[PDB]
Parts: sequence; C-alpha cells; structure tokens
Amino acid sequence: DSKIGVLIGKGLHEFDALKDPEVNEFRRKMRKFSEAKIQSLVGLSWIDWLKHTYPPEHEPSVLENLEDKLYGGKLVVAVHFENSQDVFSFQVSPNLNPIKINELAIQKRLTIASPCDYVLQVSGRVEYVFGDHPLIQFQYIRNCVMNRTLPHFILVECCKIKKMYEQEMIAIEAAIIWDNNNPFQITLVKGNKLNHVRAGLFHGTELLCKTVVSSEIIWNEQLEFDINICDLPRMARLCFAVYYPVAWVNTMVFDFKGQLRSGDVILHSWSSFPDELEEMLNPMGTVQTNPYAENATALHITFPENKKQPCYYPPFDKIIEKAAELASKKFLAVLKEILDRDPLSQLCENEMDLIWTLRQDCRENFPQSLPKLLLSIKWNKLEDVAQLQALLQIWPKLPPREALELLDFNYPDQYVREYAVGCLRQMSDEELSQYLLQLVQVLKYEPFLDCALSRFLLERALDNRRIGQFLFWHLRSEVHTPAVSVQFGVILEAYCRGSVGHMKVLSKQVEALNKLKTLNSLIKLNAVKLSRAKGKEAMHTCLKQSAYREALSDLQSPLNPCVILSELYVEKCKYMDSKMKPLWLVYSSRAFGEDSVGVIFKNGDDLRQDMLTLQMLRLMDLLWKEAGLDLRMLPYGCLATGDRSGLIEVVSTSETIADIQLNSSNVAATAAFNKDALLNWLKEYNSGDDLDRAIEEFTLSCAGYCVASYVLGIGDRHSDNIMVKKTGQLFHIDFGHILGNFRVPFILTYDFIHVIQQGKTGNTEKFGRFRQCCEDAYLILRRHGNLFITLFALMLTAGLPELTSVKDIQYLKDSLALGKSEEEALKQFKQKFDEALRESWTTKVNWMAHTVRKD
Ligand SMILES: C[C@H]1Cc2ccccc2N1C(=O)Cc1nc(N2CCOCC2)cc(=O)[nH]1
Repeated sequence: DSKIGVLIGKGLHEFDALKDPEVNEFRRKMRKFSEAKIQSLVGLSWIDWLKHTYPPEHEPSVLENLEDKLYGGKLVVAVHFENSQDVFSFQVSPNLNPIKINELAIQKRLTIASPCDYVLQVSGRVEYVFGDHPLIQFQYIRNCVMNRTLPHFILVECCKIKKMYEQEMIAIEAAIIWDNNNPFQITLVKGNKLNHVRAGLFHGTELLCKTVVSSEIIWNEQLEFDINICDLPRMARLCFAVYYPVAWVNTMVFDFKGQLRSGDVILHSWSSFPDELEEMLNPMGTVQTNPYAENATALHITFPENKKQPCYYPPFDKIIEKAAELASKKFLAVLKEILDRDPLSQLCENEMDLIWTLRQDCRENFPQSLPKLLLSIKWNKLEDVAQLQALLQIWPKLPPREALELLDFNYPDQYVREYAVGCLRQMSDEELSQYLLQLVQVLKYEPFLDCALSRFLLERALDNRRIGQFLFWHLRSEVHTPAVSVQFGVILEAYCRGSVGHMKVLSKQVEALNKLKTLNSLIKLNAVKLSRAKGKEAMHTCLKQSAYREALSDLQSPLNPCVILSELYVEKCKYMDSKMKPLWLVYSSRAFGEDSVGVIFKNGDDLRQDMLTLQMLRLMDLLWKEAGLDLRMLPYGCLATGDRSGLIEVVSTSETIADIQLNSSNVAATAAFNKDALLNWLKEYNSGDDLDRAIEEFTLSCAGYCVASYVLGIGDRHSDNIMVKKTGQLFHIDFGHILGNFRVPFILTYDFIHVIQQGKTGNTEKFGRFRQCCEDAYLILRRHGNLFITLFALMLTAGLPELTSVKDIQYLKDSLALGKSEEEALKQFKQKFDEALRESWTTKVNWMAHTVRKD
C-alpha cells in the first residue's frame, strides 16, 4: 500500500478520501484481476519463468544471401563469463542449437564445469537466447547477420538465475425507462462562484434535440428539452455554457451503473475555452468537474427526484427484445462513395437515411461500412438504437487499424466501444505498442473508470513487461494533472499490485529520474554564479558522489526495457547552456565493444510533441516496409516521464550539419574552407564498398525524412536540427511544433544532392532514383491516409497546443492531397519537389547563415 503510493506518484489514501462509489468499486474489481495474475505466477516453476517474462524471439523463415554474409558458412560470436573480463572469439554453425556456444566457451576456459548449468544472455540487455531451436532461427542472431554486427553473449549460471527467480517469488508469495412518455427536464438554481446559461443534449458530435437558453440575470428555472426519457441514449452528454464566455461544464445523464440521475448535483466548471465550439457549447470537452476545492466557478443543478423507484437503462436482453419486435431501387454507387470517406467527414440527413435503409446490404456486402452505419442515426429514438445494437453483435470483427476509429469522440456508446476493443484483441503486443500512445489518451475522454479499454490495457501490460513499463510512464506523466489524477492513479495502482516483481525495476527508474530532476535544478541555480568551464566540473563532481552513482547505475532504461544502463562515463557527460539546461548522459560500454548508450534528460520543456512525431515516423517506416521499401529510418526513442520532464534516446556516432560544417578536431577538410563538408565527412569514416553503402543509406533516409517533414508539417528546419550518423543515415531531431503550427513547403538542400550524386554534377541517374524514391514513399503514405487521420483524432484529448480541434488535422489532408486523385496528388508533390530543387542553394545559404550566428 505504502510502496505503491510512492511509486505511482499519488497516495492510496487520496482515493478513499474522495468517498466516491465509482472509485471504490473499480479498485475492488481490479484487485481480483491483479491477485489472479499473482496466483498464475506461483504455479510456474524453474525455466517456465523466463519462458513467460523474457521469451526468446524466433522465426522459422530463410535468409537471403546467407553464404556471403557468413564467415565461411559459420557465425562468429564473442562470449565472456559473469566475473571474467576475458572474451572468447569462436566460430559456431548456424544450424546448431545455442547449447553449442555454452560447451565451446567452457572448454576454452578449461584449457587456459557442465554446459547445461548455463544460460545465454544478450550483451547489456535483459534478453535471453535458449531452447531446442537452431541458432539461425533466433531473432537476435538474425538481426546481427542483417546489420552485419557481431553477436555478444554473457554466460549466466543457472544458480544465479535461480537466485534471481526465487527473490522475486518471495515478493509474489508475500501477497497473501422505455415506458416513460414524459419529456426530459432539469432545474437550474444557482451559480456559486460567478464573476445566462446555455444547455443542450449531445451524443458525440450529434445534437439530440433543440438547444435551450435560460433568462438573463440565482435562476430557479425549469429547462425543458425536446426529447423524452425513453428516447435518451445510455451515453448521453448534458453540456452547459455561461455567457462573453465565463465558464463551461459537461455532465453525464446516466451514471456508471446505468441509472438515470436524480437529485441535487453540484458541477465545478472550467475557465479555459477552446477556439472551436458546437452550437455555443463544448461537447468535445471532458465530463469531469474541476478538482479545485471551493475556489473555481460552480453551477448548481437539480435532476428530477420525484420518481418512486430509480429507473436504470434497459439491459442487453431488453434491447434485442425490442429490435425483434420492430423487424417481426438500390443506389450502390452513391453508398460506396460515403463508405470510402475519411473519419473527419460529416454526414447529411439525406445521406444518413440512405445508409440506414441499406443496413442489410451494408451487413451482407461491406463489413467496412460499420463506422458510417453507426453515425447513420441521430440516437434520439429508442427504435433506431435497438435495431443498430442488434446488427452490432452479428457484425464480423473489423481489422485493428480500422477498429481504432470506433474509439474517438464520434462513438461514445459502451456496446460500440466494447466491440472496438474486441477487434483490437486480435493484434499482437508488437502491434499494440505502436498505437499505445493513442490508447492512453482515449482514457482521458472515457467518462467512467470501469470500461473495456482500461481492462484490456491492464490485461496486456501485466502479461508483457515492455507494454507494462511503457503504460506505467504514459500514466505517471499525467498523474500530477488534477483533471486525470483520479483516473490515471487507479489504473497505475492496479498494474503495480498485479506486478510486484516489476516494482523493483520501476522504483530504480523513479529514483534515477528524481536525481536527474535535482541535478537539472542545481545547474539552473549555479548558472548565474559559475562559468561554463567551472560548471562542467561541478556536474562531474556531483555525478561522482555515491548517492548519484548508485541511483543512476545498474538499472533498466525507461526508453527501452531491455537495454541496461551500466556505470556512468562521467568524463563524457555534459549539459546545454540554454535556459532549461538539458542533461546529456553517456554510459560506459562492456568487455565486447561497444557503442556507448546515451540518454538526454530534458526538464521544463514539453516532449509530448516529440513523442507523437517519432511515433508517426515509426508508423511511416512500418507502412513503407509493408510495401517492400526500407528507407533506413532512425525514429529514436522519446518518453515523457513527468510534467514537462522526459527522456530522449541518443543515436550513436551522429553529428548535426552545423557540427559537420564546423570541422571537429583536425580532419582533412581542406577542399578548401571545408567545402561540401557532408560528402567529405562520410568519406573519412567510410571507404570503398562501405562508402557506396553510406551513399545508399543517405539517399534512402533523406528521401524518407523529406516526405515525412512535408506530410507531418515539420517546420523551422536548419543545420542544428538535422543529424547524420557515421553509417550514412540522415535523421531529424528537436520536433517543437506539428502540422505547420510553428503551409510548410518541401525542403531540399545542395549538401544532400552532392552526397546522392557522389560529388559529380553530371550524375543525374543517382538523383533521378532519389526523386522517384520520394514520389514512391509519398504514394504509399496516401493509401493509409485514413489511418493517419484516425491516430490524430484520438490525440485531441492529449492537451497539445498545436492539436486542439478537428481543423488542426485538415493540414494532413492537404499535404497528402486526399481531395485530389492519385494523378493530381503526385503532380502537386512534383511541383513542390521542383520548387525545392530551384531553391536548394537558397536553403544551403539560410542553413549556413544559421551556423554563422552561433557563440
Ligand atoms: C544541442 C544538443 C547537444 C546537447 C548537449 C547537452 C544536452 C543536450 C544537447 N542537445 C540536444 O538536446 C539536441 C537534441 N538531440 C537529439 N538527439 C536524439 C538522437 O540522437 C542524437 C541526439 C534530440 C533532440 O530532440 N535534441
């Protein structure tokens, strides 16, 4: 209880202090799911623990060009023991089991023990390679061959794994209505903290009945709506606005149990108003009241309590019963158009009647019609709702990508949302992690705590630690926000109770980030007193302290749950001399190599925009690979850990265009005055065949990021926000604003063109391939246009300044040219590409001028 409180960032006593039945019932119900997960873990013993927690990834497929990629048809592996620094480099056949590495390494140690009492652990990662499967089948070995990198293994004794297993097990063991013809009416009585009130009923975006306006001024007025209690839907929204805007508040007609509310209800209104409003009201806003204890604007309203027995919404059996009581020239081309429309598009009364009349044709011929079919009714009639609900169970499961649309603002109904999550159960954990950022923000829109989405997100987080660690930080970053403090807190409590063993891993992360927050605050104060040379020494002395060293070393990274952050390389650790003073942390490598694991800590700066942009870059790279196009994208890890605080993954051996132009140390740059610095920089670290691979990796990565920055609208591009890795790969950094909210044209510079053409101006064939590559990448992105719109629609409740209303997503439709045909959309892209080429030297000047006005 006390251990959970400190970890989640909210006291468990705070939930009991609220005295709310919804909060108490959710905590009770989720405890049953948490305790059942504990009981399933104690049943499993020995090797079965690793087979569930960290299973070895394997594929039975065959690899292309296997003979040339292998060292004489054999794998070369580097292996060392837990306490021994001596690495053993030897050849192992790919067809043999991982036990062959175990026996060949112990024999080398015996010359200068049984192989069965040893397990293979991936270098600097909580990943394991074991089983009666060939070595070529394993994913870590497979990736090593493709990326050319040599596989590094650490032999961990079975007794040490047993010691790790038993210690966790001790902590796990320690857990021991429709008949009512009367119209709907509410009484407006008093506005407490006021410095007329408009009322209206909504069901997503749709207006259920005509809006009601109160007399201009204490009110004591009966506001009667043009709808009956029988016709009211389950997830009906009652919106209020005081105005000229003063205060707005939203409330639910039916509670979490499904009962029609009766009696006096106090509603704490909000001060901030959005730019876009529907009928002078905000139906897009949350139904949660202002948590400010007697300080914010309060609106007192009285629900009809004159009823003898409290009436609930009809149960599932009663809904289908009414649907059966109702039941017992076709225009296909015009229906096909409506069905093919994007999620942002609105439907007309005449269009809605067409889908409703052709509901049987929609059910039998087009399963993709359901999102449009659910919006074909106004939900202001019980007959229309019951018939639609009956068609919902007999409807086949939609693909997970199309299912995500049924979770936005347009679909508030419980049964509709229960179907959507059911379709998302079909996808794997790897697929779920891609859309995990969007699903967490849907919980903010969710009116009640106990929903199908919260139950499913917890079920997957408990079964998989990679999903679990990510969900933990997604909720903990907004746990201090009063608007979602109660909602995000109970989900965090439910996960920690069901994963007592993972709490130790999460505790080390919370403790490490707290020291980072302290170190960031110390430099902010010492900035006006100490110099740059003295300030760097002050940071090194602070990190060398026993309190800082023990807290930041030997723990799993919050960005990547596998990667282990070892001892900190104090000498390479630095900080930026900017207002927010971000920290740069470099971790020491192990006995094998290796590329030093880097992590950037940023405090005071919002990283929610960076998280969304890199998630889109990951999705773009995934959709391109499905078409058979690997553009060698580098969408690095970014995770918001707290309020205006987060972490950034460092891409090893990479420098900005500005750093490449301002030659580091003493390199042969005289070309002269470091002319065409990008090509000369790549020539220094890549020679012969490797240089050709570096040019190829540059032209593919440049093409991908040029299309990505044009589509997403990533503006303010210069020499400091574009980085180049030593392997050739080009990538964008520091994503401040999105969707042209910094409109944004296609950007291309001569520095890139010089690399693609390999220095020769008459090498048009290479640039022609790059131009067609940009054109190809843009057309693949157009096919999945509806998916990109869906993902941005679910992020409207996140609280981003650039993304507030549906009008902000309109930029994405224009950039992808979804309104134009495939022919005119490419012609629009080509026009912008040719404009970027004609302004390539102008872009080169503006970026070089930016490099000049520094220090
Ligand atoms: C200006 C650089 C140098 C520096 C020194 C100390 C602390 C922070 C930073 N900097 C940054 O914070 C820039 C910066 N770098 C980023 N990178 C992520 C990919 O690997 C390379 C680094 C991502 C990002 O959003 N911003």
